[PDB]
Amino acid sequence: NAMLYPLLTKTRNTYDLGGIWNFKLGEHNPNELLPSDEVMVIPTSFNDLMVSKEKRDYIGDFWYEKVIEVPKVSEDEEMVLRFGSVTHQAKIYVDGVLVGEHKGGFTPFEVLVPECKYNNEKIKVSICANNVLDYTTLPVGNYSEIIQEDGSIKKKVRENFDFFNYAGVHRPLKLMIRPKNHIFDITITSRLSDDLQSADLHFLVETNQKVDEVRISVFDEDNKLVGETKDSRLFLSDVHLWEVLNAYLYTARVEIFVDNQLQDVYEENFGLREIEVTNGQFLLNRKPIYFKGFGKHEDTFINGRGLNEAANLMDLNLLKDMGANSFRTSHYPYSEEMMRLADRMGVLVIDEVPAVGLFQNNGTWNLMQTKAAHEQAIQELVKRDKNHPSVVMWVVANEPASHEAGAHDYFEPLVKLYKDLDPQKRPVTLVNILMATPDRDQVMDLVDVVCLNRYYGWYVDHGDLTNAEVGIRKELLEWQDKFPDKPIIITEYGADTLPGLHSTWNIPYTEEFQCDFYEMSHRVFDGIPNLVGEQVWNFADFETNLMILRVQGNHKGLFSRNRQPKQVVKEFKKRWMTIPHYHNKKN
Amino acid sequence: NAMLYPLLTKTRNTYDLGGIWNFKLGEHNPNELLPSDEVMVIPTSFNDLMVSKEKRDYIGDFWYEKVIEVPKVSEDEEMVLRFGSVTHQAKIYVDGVLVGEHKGGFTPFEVLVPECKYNNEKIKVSICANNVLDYTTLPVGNYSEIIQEDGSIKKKVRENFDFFNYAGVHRPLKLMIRPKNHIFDITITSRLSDDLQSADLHFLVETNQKVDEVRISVFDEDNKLVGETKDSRLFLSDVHLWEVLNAYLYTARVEIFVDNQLQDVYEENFGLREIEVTNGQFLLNRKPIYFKGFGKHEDTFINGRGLNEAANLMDLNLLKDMGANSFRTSHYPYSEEMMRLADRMGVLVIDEVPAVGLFQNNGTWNLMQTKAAHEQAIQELVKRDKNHPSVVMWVVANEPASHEAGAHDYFEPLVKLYKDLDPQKRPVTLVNILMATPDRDQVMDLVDVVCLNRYYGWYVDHGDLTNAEVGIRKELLEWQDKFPDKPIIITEYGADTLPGLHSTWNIPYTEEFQCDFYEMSHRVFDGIPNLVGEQVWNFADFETNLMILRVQGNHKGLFSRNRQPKQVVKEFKKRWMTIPHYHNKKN
Ligand SMILES: [Mg+2]
Ligand SMILES: [Mg+2]
Ligand SMILES: [Mg+2]
Ligand SMILES: [Mg+2]
Repeated sequence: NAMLYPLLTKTRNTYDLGGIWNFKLGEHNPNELLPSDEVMVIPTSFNDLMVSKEKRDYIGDFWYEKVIEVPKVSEDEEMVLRFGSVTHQAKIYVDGVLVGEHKGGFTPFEVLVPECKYNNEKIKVSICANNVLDYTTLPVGNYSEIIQEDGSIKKKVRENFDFFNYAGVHRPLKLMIRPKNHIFDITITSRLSDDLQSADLHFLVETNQKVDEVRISVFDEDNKLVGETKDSRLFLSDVHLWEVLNAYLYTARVEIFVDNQLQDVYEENFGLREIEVTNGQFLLNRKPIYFKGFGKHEDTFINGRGLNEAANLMDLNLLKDMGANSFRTSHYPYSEEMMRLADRMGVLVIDEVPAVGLFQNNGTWNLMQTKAAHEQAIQELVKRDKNHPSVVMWVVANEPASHEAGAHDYFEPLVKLYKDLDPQKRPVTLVNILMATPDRDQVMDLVDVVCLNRYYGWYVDHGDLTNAEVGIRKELLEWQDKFPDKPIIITEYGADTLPGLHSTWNIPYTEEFQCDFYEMSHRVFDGIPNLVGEQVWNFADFETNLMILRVQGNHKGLFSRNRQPKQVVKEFKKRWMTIPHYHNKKN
Repeated sequence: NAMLYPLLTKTRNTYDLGGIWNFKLGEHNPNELLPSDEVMVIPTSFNDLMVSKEKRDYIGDFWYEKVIEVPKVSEDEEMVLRFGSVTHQAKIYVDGVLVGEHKGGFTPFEVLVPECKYNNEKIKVSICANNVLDYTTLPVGNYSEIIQEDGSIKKKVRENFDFFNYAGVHRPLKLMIRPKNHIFDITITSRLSDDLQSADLHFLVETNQKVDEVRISVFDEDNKLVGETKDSRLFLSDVHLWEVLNAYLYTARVEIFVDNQLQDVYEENFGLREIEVTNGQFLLNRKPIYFKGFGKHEDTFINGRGLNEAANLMDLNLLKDMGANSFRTSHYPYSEEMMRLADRMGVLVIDEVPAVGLFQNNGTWNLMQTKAAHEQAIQELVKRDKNHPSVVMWVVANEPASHEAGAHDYFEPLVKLYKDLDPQKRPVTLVNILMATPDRDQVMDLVDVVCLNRYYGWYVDHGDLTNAEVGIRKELLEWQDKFPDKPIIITEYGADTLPGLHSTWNIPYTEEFQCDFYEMSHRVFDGIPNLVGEQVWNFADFETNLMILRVQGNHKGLFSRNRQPKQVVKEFKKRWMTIPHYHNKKN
């Protein structure tokens, strides 16, 4: 498939197809030439590039089209289109001919270009993207159609989630020339010695056709050979562990040979680190970890949900400076670029599928037709990210109706799928909503870590921190009592805060209240032995749809959308730099 | 004169003439009836009540007029109009007849209503206010006239000071019925015993005609008689001192008798407290005091420079809560209501005449014709405020050209005037500008306390706190060395800060930089033994005129103009509540 990150090797010619494409919101015949009347950038969200609300709110098919000159392709090579993602659905066309299709707006997929065109001068690539969401998609949307009484159908998507339905081609599109017989997947696992000084490496290299020899060379951060094998197994000594905010990455250069000549070559990075959840603790390299960080969003001005590597590094640098150590890919898999960056910077990542909105506005599980999309999402995510040492936990869903009948039957095989697919068998969790109190919830028994989204003082007991403190402490103790050996992580807690709003009277929406809210929250958290992590909502302000509770988007960010700090940022840096990354609160 | 605060006694009927007056910007004949086409409130600034810039920027004569019904006036009584102030100049008319005049917009004055009208049904009061400032007025303005080539003269005042030229009747106007033979002044002094348990009280009661007996009764805060005398002197035991943020006020009920019957009665409050400047220290009740507080302004939205008692109490409550203890009446005498409030709340007050702008945009002292206005300002201020225990120091000028030739000759008799008029002989100071470095300044030898307005890091070394810290420390040590026994007080230091502006890179105008600026400043201040006080500029944002350095007024306030706090307020409360009111930094 297309799990492997696009690389430039001697056997793989990878070209970027980013830039300006002919664009159109509406119907189009791919047998016809899309004019240049409207253009659009790849990669980016198209929404904030539209000046009018009408075109910004567009729902349905929208087209990208461009004539691309064909490079040299040899006899033993094939040519594929590798999409980082297309949001949400896509049909791919080459010279008007349907050639590929994908559903899900946050996972990569590749599409084969017909071999009969490899000697043509040019090919026309048409991308039929679609941003419709319903009860069969992840994330879940409320779809509806209304006739404008002009004879036309106007589509509308009422989001079942708290973020703007940004759409377009958000991630790099690559034109890849690769051998027909190539490496399509590489799985790297390791068993650390008792003294943590040695490691037993296992490699699973998958090819689409037979090969005579699989040679694997391992290089350290000084690019020095530390091991080589033809048997896909290798013992290492004097190893250097991948540590929190102190990353060490090895490189596995995988070469396949046929008839004593190079067939294909690929390089996959990996890190040596151990993960275990036991006795109400989260262990990294056999030491108790305290999560400090953020729930994030792929969201910036202009680009919307589009990839911005500079934004990734800026955010992660701010994360490091504050004394934080982790973040969650809420509420969808982020770019591969972000994951690889997290690997390099030693940042812990809670990896998450777009399973948000599984909640009817009871009887949620008699209406959700998301099973197929949910299974694919888990399969794609694990296959894409399993080699990332930064990935330390999987999320099966964010705030589903886990208190309703049918919830357990829905999630039991999905939790199992994570365990079966992941070669590291990392802990999986479910991000719990406030309606599902310990007594009502019927799904948390399936997961390894209890993740809670709680807003005592904002949603419940609004502006009443006194009564809020009692409520949050009361429920946290209930969770600890119901699951005595499961670690607890707060994955969302915050208060909307507009920059410039001030008061001496602890007023919600002001910068002072955000400080007060978090100060109260932390006082409670520190008294719960099983609470091993705190991730705020959100890192930065982000765009949402139109509703009365949203004051031009979500303002629960510690930073503004332009990455400028709010008053509370200074307070978090004090706390997070006092609490070490390795912090045992069992003592 | 009109030094005594208007009171309601059995011999004094005091009526408030506040409310709606017929108003007109421009020429008017007081022999004629001003129509009600335009109206204006007393008391308030008229400026922000004008919707257009033209009328708001008006310079010249503007009129208030109202027909007022005459109350009962007996044979031995007279009727006067008592203005808290009129800004800046005023001519008062009764039935079209000129009857009083005053120059100076921040001091009280009374005007006698002609006795031939006491039996009339009504009288017409006309107030010809004027807001022109020049080189003969305090504060100093740059006056100019330009012909609009329509045949008319347009006047313009270019302020020589950093605050908006708000004008109008800013303070209560009273209609006072009093005996012809009345008490027109009361001076209260006291000598504290060596054990601070007793006090020798001296009273100087002034009447305009002869009286047979002056009886003075003294009551404590429980309204209990603690002493009485006919000889204007009284010894007190078990006295209760007036303390910083712990005020104790006594009341002197003064009665004058003629032929064994009551002629007039008035009550004047006073406090028992001792002040002395010696050995680089400011002593209150013989203990080293550390000033913590603000340079302020009589400034609020809507009312402008108009009296707002609620605003006074709100500000003083904020002052008390932060751990502060003092403020300065920059740059003009404030309302009597504010002074009396400060007496009640135990807040230290640095009292200041409108001597701001004595600086040519060298040769300042060959152009300033302010001597007469300056002498009157000192006379009026001392006579009005000498009995206030809150008043602990006088200011002779704010940022004058004290480095130019002629400065010493100008200020020497003015400093002397303070010492001669004030029965308590309180310390007097001069607020020094940054251009007048210790080597250049030729006036600070005259004063008892060195007051400095310094902006290292904002005006000099803008956004360079590193080089700013060196500069401020260097000069402060020079001042301490040039005047080894004079206490130093920072009367202005701050940075413009717009609410909502944020950055991680110590950027000027942001809320973070304001914190950084003050943090650096305090580090320096704490290393200077002779520095006995810190007063920030400003307490709150305030209105100024139009110039490129002013982003809609002055934003150096710790609070916004609506009295909402900025980020730095929290930092000041921490520091000011750690440093006691009585704090000796000689140790
Ligand atoms: Mg909460
Ligand atoms: Mg703790
Ligand atoms: Mg300074
Ligand atoms: Mg100190």
